[PDB]
Amino acid sequence: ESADLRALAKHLYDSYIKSFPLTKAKARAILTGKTTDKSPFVIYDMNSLMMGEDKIKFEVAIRIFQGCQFRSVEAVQEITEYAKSIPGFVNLDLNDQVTLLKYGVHEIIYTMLASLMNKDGVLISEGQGFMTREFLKSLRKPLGDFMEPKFEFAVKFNALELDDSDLAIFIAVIILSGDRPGLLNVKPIEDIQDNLLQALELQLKLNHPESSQLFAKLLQKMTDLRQIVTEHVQLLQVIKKTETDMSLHPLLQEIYKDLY
Amino acid sequence: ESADLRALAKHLYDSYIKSFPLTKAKARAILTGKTTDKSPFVIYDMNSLMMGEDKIKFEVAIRIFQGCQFRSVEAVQEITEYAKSIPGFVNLDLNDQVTLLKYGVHEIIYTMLASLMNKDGVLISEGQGFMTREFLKSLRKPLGDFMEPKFEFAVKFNALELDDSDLAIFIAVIILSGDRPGLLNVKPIEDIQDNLLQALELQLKLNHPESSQLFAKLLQKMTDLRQIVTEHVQLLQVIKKTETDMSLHPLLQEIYKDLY
Ligand SMILES: O=C(O)[C@H](Cc1ccccc1)Oc1ccc(-c2ccccc2)cc1
Ligand SMILES: O=C(O)[C@H](Cc1ccccc1)Oc1ccc(-c2ccccc2)cc1
Repeated sequence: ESADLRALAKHLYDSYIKSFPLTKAKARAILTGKTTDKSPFVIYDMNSLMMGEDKIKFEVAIRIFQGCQFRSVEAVQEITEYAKSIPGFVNLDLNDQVTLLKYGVHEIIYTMLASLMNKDGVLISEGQGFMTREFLKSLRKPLGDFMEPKFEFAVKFNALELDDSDLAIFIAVIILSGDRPGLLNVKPIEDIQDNLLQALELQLKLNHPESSQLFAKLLQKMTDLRQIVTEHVQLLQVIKKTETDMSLHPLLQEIYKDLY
Repeated sequence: ESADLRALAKHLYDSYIKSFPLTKAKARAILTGKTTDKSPFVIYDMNSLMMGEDKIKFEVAIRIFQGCQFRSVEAVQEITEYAKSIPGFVNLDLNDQVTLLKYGVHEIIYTMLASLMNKDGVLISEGQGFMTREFLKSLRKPLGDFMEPKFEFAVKFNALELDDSDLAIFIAVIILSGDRPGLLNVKPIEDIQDNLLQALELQLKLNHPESSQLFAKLLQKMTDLRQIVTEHVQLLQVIKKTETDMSLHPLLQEIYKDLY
């Protein structure tokens, strides 16, 4: 039933657009900067970082880690809004909604971060700035280990050349994964996901004449994301046990884990 | 040894001032607004909230809860910086530093929030605005329950009339509490705290001729703070189990608890 699968595709796209201010279209407009309006400021050394403070909405590694922490609090609200717009979702068991969002959230953060990334760096500060990969690599040891797996993921992911209409569906599919630990009622989740998968396959055929095997490749990427989440959690766990400077400890995370 | 206890008092005061941008002196200057420069905008109904968006750095209840979430990520860094400045602290076992900060942090957030509060409301947005207690009480049910215990604590706490020099020591004493669960080496912590307690008693005698029993009253307040943290955690735990709107779930907290 393809009228329905198309209507669902559009519905997903319109909520994505409402929920997520910084889209792939916006990010690529800057990176393909014909639109010189927002030609981004390039932070490529300590010098240009220092100059860039007087023209962006801002130990450099600590700043960056806290930047990630702040971004997570914002991203959760965006993702939660979008999740609620997925037909069927708010009708699920309250505990399953929680479970699905809990595991979906970081997988989606990295999916969307890739929109801002290429092999040379990442857009920062609502696209105002471009921070160089080699600049990041030159910083304090833990920073680099954190970013490089994400870059590597993003280079392979971006070579699939998805647009925002593609991403809306992919992201919904991720949320509606019926194999999350602790799920109570798996069949209704699988039902919604099966229908989302068909909507995704059809969308990819329509939007991509320049490639085949895009659907399969994309489903492999949902597995890769689970690995990236896991490596990330584990780097943080090494820091928690071994880092001697308390300002480099996550810590808010250690508090919510143990006290809350 | 009172030259030392005074030098320590000053050392603590200077780091407090470096670590914490918004002080009690600043907050009281606004609330005793002879300095009309920053006479705060009063959000006292929905109408004045709506007008106040066009003159402050900003469902209203969700905005407020996320505001608290953002503030926590900022506060942890301030508090960690200050903790490191307390003589003896960075020489403790790494695990004990972690433990002390983990339990100290929320107790200090509420201690300092009181600086912004009176029985009629709370300073918001770096003191730019004053949000009314009765306005908060009129909002969505969970909001009110969250704030009222903090107001009640803050009214009794503020009636002790401490200044920033007093607070610096009190806060250090809190961090250096030797009864936190999981501490490895308790005696060195107790040693530093005993000396901080003397510095605190002497400070209070010198700074407060208009009251006696201030030291005792203040130590009772360290126990009260533990209750406020506990009630807070428990309200969040009720929301996690019973709230049907996912946008009203903490959730970042649920993710760090279960996945990290
Ligand atoms: O785990 C998370 O929620 C975020 C996820 C994220 C990763 C990259 C961009 C945006 C978000 O990653 C973090 C990385 C480092 C830290 C952190 C913060 C302070 C001190 C040390 C590490 C916190 C979160
Ligand atoms: O627990 C915390 O870290 C903060 C503590 C805090 C409380 C008042 C002012 C500043 C900080 O309190 C929160 C209160 C509500 C929420 C929250 C966020 C989103 C959805 C529901 C609740 C998060 C934190």
